[PDB]
Amino acid sequence: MRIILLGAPGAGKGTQAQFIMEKYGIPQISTGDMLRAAVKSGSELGKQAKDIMDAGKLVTDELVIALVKERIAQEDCRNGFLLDGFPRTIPQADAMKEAGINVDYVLEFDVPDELIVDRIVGRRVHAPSGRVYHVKFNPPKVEGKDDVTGEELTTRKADQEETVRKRLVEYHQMTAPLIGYYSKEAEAGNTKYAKVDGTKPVAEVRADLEKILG
Amino acid sequence: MRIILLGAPGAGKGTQAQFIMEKYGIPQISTGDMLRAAVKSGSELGKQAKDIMDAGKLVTDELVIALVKERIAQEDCRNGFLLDGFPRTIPQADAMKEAGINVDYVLEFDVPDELIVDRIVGRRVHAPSGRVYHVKFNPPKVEGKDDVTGEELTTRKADQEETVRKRLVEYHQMTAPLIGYYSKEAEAGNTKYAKVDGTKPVAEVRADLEKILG
Ligand SMILES: Nc1ncnc2c1ncn2[C@@H]1O[C@H](COP(=O)(O)OP(=O)(O)OP(=O)(O)OP(=O)(O)OP(=O)(O)OC[C@H]2O[C@@H](n3cnc4c(N)ncnc43)[C@H](O)[C@@H]2O)[C@@H](O)[C@H]1O
Ligand SMILES: Nc1ncnc2c1ncn2[C@@H]1O[C@H](COP(=O)(O)OP(=O)(O)OP(=O)(O)OP(=O)(O)OP(=O)(O)OC[C@H]2O[C@@H](n3cnc4c(N)ncnc43)[C@H](O)[C@@H]2O)[C@@H](O)[C@H]1O
Repeated sequence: MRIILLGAPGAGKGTQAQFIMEKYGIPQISTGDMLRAAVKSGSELGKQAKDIMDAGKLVTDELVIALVKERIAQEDCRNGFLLDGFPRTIPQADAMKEAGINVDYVLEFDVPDELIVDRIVGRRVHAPSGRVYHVKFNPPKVEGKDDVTGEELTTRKADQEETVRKRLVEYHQMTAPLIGYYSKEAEAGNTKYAKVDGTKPVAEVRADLEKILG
Repeated sequence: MRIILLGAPGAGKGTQAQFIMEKYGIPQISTGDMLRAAVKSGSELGKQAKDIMDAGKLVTDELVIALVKERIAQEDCRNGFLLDGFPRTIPQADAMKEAGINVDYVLEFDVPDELIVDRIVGRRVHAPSGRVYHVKFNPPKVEGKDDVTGEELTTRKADQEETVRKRLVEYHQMTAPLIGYYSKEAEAGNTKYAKVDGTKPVAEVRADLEKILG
């Protein structure tokens, strides 16, 4: 099973990735988690990407395409994978298509910009694992603490409203066109395409996704 | 309590780290000590680090970050730790930030560049214990002998006028920028920052630090 999750930065796609990963027994390929992992490790890519990410701008297509192509070629992706935050540009999508990679499902999460800005104020993360919570819509079982390690949660410096708005500008200009890209691919018989209302509660979005994927 | 010690080569951070460990009950995390321990074991890391350290050069960010991650995951760091010689580059500091590793205090040891070659050239060590002396400024009770074991003191290969001068240059370009980095973090309320006069006698510097740490 191969799946692409499409949606605005902050729409909640990553929260639903765990449910999908367990359903098909497939790994999550999140370019955001992978770039943040490079920064935490002190890799050369981490050194190159940090300033770009802090500016709320997209990392160069060539760097991300090479990172994803290497990740997909690994053993744990041979029986399927979930792309979460990739592709984010028409060149990233064309790179995968030209390489001969088709997916089974493209799932779009629709959430308006102002709801995202309001929502990200409450985003709290376990930086080491990438586990994400929301103080109100998806709270940790213990306030301020990770459910698995019990370690203090953090607020990403990149979640300042100004940087949230810069990411949403990049999204509408460079990423929103992938809705038409994959709707066309679905009409060509190269994938299935479905859209969910990401404004609903986490449990309701999960059930909608369960009905689409059966 | 979590503390970072910043300072020019030979400023006396390691000397003061021992008193902060004994007094506040938190472990000293010395990247230099951990690398030298790899050399003493004959590990692959020790094999790759020995000549870099002996030339007075910095070991790769990725390697030191991994060493620190493994050490601070141990249970003896639950209630705090002292980072002595880490971070030493902006990528190491950004790695800590991305991983949500907050600190309570950043202490900068201020010593003029003119005093560095003399501070390092006179350094003598008792490797098995970590005891450090200076032939003139902090001498052993018996010339050339460890005060507790009577074992001969040794001189690190990097503690020579040639290397030390090359260290102060790499220091200006790669490590000195952490002063502004943590001064900016402290101005944002993320840590307390304090400058120490490192030219004062060992006992006076120790007093200045006890006043800051409480
Ligand atoms: N392909 C690429 N090409 C180039 N550069 C790239 C790239 N990929 C990454 N980059 C670079 O990396 C940077 C960072 O990447 P970035 O775009 O920030 O990636 P990310 O942080 O992994 O993804 P999102 O922020 O979109 O997360 P999400 O909203 O899908 O899910 P979340 O669980 O957080 O959910 C959000 C919040 O909402 C909450 N929530 C979730 N579901 C619901 C719900 N149903 N109702 C209410 N709240 C909900 C959550 O708890 C949470 O608090 C980019 O800016 C760029 O520089
Ligand atoms: N994060 C990292 N990233 C990459 N590579 C890394 C790394 N961490 C380590 N490495 C690698 O490992 C190597 C070894 O690192 P490390 O073991 O820390 O050695 P170093 O860098 O040469 O030592 P410092 O410059 O930190 O000296 P200090 O400030 O601790 O002074 P000291 O207390 O000794 O005192 C100096 C002398 O002055 C004397 N003295 C001390 N205080 C006083 C005082 N107040 N008055 C007079 N004399 C004093 C002492 O007795 C002594 O003789 C590095 O060079 C690098 O290759």
